Amino acid sequence: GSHFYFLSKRRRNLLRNPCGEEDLEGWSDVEHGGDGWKVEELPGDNGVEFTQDDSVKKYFASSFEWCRKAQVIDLQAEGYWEELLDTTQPAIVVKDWYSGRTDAGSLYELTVRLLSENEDVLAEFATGQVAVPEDGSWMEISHTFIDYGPGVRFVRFEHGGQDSVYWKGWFGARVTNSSVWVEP
Ligand code: NI
Repeated sequence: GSHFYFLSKRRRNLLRNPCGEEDLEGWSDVEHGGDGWKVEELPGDNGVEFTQDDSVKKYFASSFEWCRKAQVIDLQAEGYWEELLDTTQPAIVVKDWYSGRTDAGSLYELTVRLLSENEDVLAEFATGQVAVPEDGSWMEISHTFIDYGPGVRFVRFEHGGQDSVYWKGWFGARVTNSSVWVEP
C-alpha cells in the first residue's frame, strides 16, 4: 500500500510499437534518409540474434543518409499525476538497443528530452554520433533521469542511424526494443 508499491506495479513501457510489429505506426517526425527506414525480422542478414528478450522478433534498419524517428509520451495521460512528478520526481528510465551489420559500419544517435507542458526543455540526454560495434553485436544504451525538478509533463524520445559507407539499400544502424518507463 505505499507509493513505491504502486509505481512498481504500474511500471510499463510507455513507447508504442518499439520493435516494428506495427511498421512505423506510433512514430512521428519520421525522417527517411536514403532508401528510408525498413522493418526486418531477426536475425538480420549479416547480423546476430537477440539474446535478451526472445519476444523481440523485428528491428528497424536505416539506410545511407540519416533516418530518424521520435515519439512524445504524455506522462500525465498515462496516469502519473502532476503532483507526483513535481514532488517525488520518480525515476524516468530510457533504454534502447542498437546494432549494425558485419559487412559495413554504421552510426547511431539518441536524444531524449523532458519537456514542460509548454515544451520547455527541462532536461536532456544526448549521445551524439556513436560508432556501432563492427561485430554485429547488440548494444544497450540506458539513461535514468532523476532530480529534474518540477514541471515535467512530456518525454520526447528520438533516435536515428545511418551507414558509414554510403551504399544503396539498408546497411545503417538497426534499432529495436526501445523503452521509456517510470520507476520509483
Ligand atoms: Ni504499500
